[PDB]
Amino acid sequence: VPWFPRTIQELDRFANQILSYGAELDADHPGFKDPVYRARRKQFADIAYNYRHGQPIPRVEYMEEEKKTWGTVFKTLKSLYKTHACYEYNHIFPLLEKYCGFHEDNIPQLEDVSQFLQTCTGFRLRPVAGLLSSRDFLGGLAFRVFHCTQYIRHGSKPMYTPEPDICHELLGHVPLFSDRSFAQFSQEIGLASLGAPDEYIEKLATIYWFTVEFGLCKQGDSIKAYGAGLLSSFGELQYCLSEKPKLLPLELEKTAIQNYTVTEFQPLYYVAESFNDAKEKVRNFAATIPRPFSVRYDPYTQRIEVL
Ligand SMILES: C[C@H](O)[C@H](O)C1=Nc2c(nc(N)[nH]c2=O)NC1
Ligand SMILES: [Fe+3]
Repeated sequence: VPWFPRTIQELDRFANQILSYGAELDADHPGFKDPVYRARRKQFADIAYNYRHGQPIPRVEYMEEEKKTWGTVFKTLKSLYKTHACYEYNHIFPLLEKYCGFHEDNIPQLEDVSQFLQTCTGFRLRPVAGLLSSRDFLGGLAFRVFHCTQYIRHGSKPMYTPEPDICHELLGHVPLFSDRSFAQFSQEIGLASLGAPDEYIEKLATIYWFTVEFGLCKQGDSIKAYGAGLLSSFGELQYCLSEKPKLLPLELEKTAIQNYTVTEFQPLYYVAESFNDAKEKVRNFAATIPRPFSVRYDPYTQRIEVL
């Protein structure tokens, strides 16, 4: 059985296991030829590297150029939310603007966003350097911990990022983690991953892809976006609710093995009935994963109980 954290503090073992040679080092990355950007990214990476569970997340003074990039992303995406985003998203967005500084001229600090999430559903953020393995990333969800990037995409291409960046974390993920039902759903994915065989970790990562990242959900007689990948992509958010893509009901035995690529708009999306239902489906799917035990998270002591 693969090792897995049993206490929320044990998530600290993660920072010592990310891909050390990240996307920003690639020749085609938007900021590759910019040495200031490179040092700026290493600076955020260092903050994540020295972070330890329990500490407040360091505040960072963003530069005028970074604030501009965020402003561009914020304003163009905001125009789509009232009509394309699920109810849960629009319900919390005003509070985020009011209490977390979500505005075109201000990049929210992760500590404030984390405290806000903790008050809503007990979810918290932890700054992360680069890409964690799926096992470690999903594992954190079992503790209602979301590993979040703090850096921003290069200013030369505000509408493009080959990786998650702070605009994607805050405008895409954070609002759904504010909802109790979604929080419980995400956590169920994380619980399923604890000690699971690598082959199932990949199946759960695919389920995660088709829900948390690119999920569509029923809302009364309508359909809305809730996946963070869609909610932070201006082009795909509009495309996903048009007649072009194919839509199928969320069905984990099929979803878990569906192939996808991360470079074009998704040709197929899965539609959840609701977060409680997706949660139930994950729970059932998790029972099929060969694990010599069951797991339960105890929020009172922040430890995972193994049986
Ligand atoms: C999205 C994919 O299916 C999978 O769950 C992962 N997501 C992420 C990851 N690592 C980071 N840093 N951020 C993510 O959003 N590793 C694996
Ligand atoms: Fe994401």
